[PDB]
Amino acid sequence: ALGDTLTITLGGSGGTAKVLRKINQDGYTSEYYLPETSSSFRAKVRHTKESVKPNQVQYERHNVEFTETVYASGSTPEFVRQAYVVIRHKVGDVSATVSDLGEALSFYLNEALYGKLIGWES
Amino acid sequence: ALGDTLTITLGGSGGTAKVLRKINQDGYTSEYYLPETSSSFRAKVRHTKESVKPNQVQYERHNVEFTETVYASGSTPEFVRQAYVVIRHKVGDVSATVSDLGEALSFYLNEALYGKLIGWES
Amino acid sequence: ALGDTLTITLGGSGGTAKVLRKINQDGYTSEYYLPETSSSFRAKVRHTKESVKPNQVQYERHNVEFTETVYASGSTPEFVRQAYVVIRHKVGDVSATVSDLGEALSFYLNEALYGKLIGWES
Amino acid sequence: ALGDTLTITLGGSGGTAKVLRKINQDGYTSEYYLPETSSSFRAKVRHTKESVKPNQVQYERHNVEFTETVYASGSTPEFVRQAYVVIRHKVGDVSATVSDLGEALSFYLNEALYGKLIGWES
Amino acid sequence: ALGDTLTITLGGSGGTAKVLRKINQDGYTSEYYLPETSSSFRAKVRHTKESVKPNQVQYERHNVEFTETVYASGSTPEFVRQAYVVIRHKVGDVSATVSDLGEALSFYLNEALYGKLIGWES
Amino acid sequence: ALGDTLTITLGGSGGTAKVLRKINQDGYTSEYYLPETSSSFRAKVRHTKESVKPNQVQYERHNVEFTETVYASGSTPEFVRQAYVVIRHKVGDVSATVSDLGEALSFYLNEALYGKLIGWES
Ligand SMILES: [Ca+2]
Ligand SMILES: [Ca+2]
Ligand SMILES: [Ca+2]
Ligand SMILES: [Ca+2]
Ligand SMILES: [Ca+2]
Ligand SMILES: [Ca+2]
Ligand SMILES: [Ca+2]
Ligand SMILES: [Ca+2]
Ligand SMILES: [Ca+2]
Repeated sequence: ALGDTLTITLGGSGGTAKVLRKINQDGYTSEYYLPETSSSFRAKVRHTKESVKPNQVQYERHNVEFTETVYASGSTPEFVRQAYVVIRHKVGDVSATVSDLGEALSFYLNEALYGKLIGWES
Repeated sequence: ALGDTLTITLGGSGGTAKVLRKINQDGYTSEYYLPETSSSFRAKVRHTKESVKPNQVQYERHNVEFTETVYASGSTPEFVRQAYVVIRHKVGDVSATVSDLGEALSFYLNEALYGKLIGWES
Repeated sequence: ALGDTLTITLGGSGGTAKVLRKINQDGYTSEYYLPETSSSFRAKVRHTKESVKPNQVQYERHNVEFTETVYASGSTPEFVRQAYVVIRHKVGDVSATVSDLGEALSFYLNEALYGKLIGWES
Repeated sequence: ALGDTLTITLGGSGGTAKVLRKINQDGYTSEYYLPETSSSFRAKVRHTKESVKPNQVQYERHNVEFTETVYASGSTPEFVRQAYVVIRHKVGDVSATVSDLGEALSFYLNEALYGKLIGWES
Repeated sequence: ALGDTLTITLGGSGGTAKVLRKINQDGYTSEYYLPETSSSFRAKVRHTKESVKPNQVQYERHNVEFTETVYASGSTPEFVRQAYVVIRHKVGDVSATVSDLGEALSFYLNEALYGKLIGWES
Repeated sequence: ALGDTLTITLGGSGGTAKVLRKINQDGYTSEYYLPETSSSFRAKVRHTKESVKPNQVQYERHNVEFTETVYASGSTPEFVRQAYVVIRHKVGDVSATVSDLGEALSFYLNEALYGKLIGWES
């Protein structure tokens, strides 16, 4: 129950806000979508357990995903851009400590690191 | 390159800083390590390319993850925490748009979003 | 979106108004309902997209459905009345032109023409 | 027996009227067609029963569809635009109600609705 | 289409307020959730139609269910506490009468009566 | 040990009073009855142990139901109305918090909630 719209601000805090709408909601998941003249945006949210095992620990998994598709033009076919995050932690763990992670990762990644990553600079 | 030491600031800005070190670099990927008495920190950065197929678009993938492990104490067994992201785009795509999408995804996620997401809100 | 309530004005403009309520949402579909002592109202909205084929044009379908149900009384058994529309167009098409075609189809249909169509003359 | 020409006013009551001509009349069915420099129009009208089998109500069907095609230009291949309505009701039913329903549906659909469906809102 | 949040006031009117959130609603049902340090709240709403058997009346079930669970602390293991209501009526009945019966049931229940029932006096 | 007469006020507070009479009580169960010219009223109360599972918590249930019957009149056959609630919790628990949960459930249901719930809203 995050809201009726999801706002995507391309270029970080730069600007160019996009406001997606629910399209679907099933199985603790959500669909967001919005089309434009030359492309479209899609947002996805999921939650899930892992299969129970006799004596190993039980975990829960979360992820969020963004996707953009650009329609074919000229002789160039159709292609998409994607970007998503995942979090995995044990059942019953402390919320604040797991929240420290993920947030640390988000603070880590910024424009320069994204540029370096694009350059295969491991 | 990307640096010899990586800093993880648990809790985002103004938090506690942990510094890792290079250990290995094989198979287009590199990993970082830091040991401690009660737990440890590890990081990996990897790049990969999907196989060529006679007629479809060719894509590149970037993945970055954080892992934290807690050693068993008393009755409590081993357990772990992770959090990672992936970026996927076509080989010839302009880098700036991919960077902008990644910056948007980074900006969206923050403490309130992580709390709600742990709350199983979809 | 589309609102929580859906209004049917039986008999076109200036007629009798019925107000259905949403009661479900699954599989990219929505359903509306209303109880009556002698009948019942349904309303359904469905969306669909065809899968990808090697070299073909990809299409999507939009459907809107109205149904009337009358409970069996005396000798007369159960029977229903129904009326629905469908829209189909390609993934990257321009919305405005499809909308204009839909407006044309809606404007062509009217009371006298329905009375003619029930007359079996092609 | 609708007439020797069928008129389609693109954009609803706005303007841009097209005039098709009958091409055929076979088996309770009719066709209309009109060629142009870069596109064509076509309309069809059909009526049918259903297969009978023991102790059920017997039903009727009226179908009307609009079809629009655009010829290949440059790299972009051919594609079509379609929009059609179907009416179903029982033999011997009262005509005025079957028209009041159906004309209510015609009144419901307009610019805003078609925009919503193209937006995938349900 | 109840709403985006549910309010539970423990101890009847004038008590402590608790706010639940959407997590899911697929099969005409709904489910709510909220976590706490030592407990969690869950609320679920269901609709169902009883099995059809020829030449007999048709009925409808509506169910509303509250659950509260407390996490184990030492020797004491998990244990749970729920209270739920059910309403059954025939299809096509009058809403007002069923509502009045339910209101009478609700008005009969109160502080003293729950104390008596938990006192086991038949 | 409730008493000799149970009062049902159809329509909640300020409604029409109906006084029932005790008829029987054998197995920790009690029921009340009243006949009428066109209907009939009945109430019941039950208590029971849940089955004992080796090395798990032990639970007990309190149940109460209202039933309303309308005799066949001409074409219309027999039909009935009901409304009942159930309480479950473990042995040795504190009665007052359980009363509080029942109080919350009872306070939630009222005019509007019943009106919307009978409309199949979920
Ligand atoms: Ca930028
Ligand atoms: Ca924090
Ligand atoms: Ca190496
Ligand atoms: Ca009319
Ligand atoms: Ca227009
Ligand atoms: Ca002919
Ligand atoms: Ca109290
Ligand atoms: Ca759903
Ligand atoms: Ca009332």
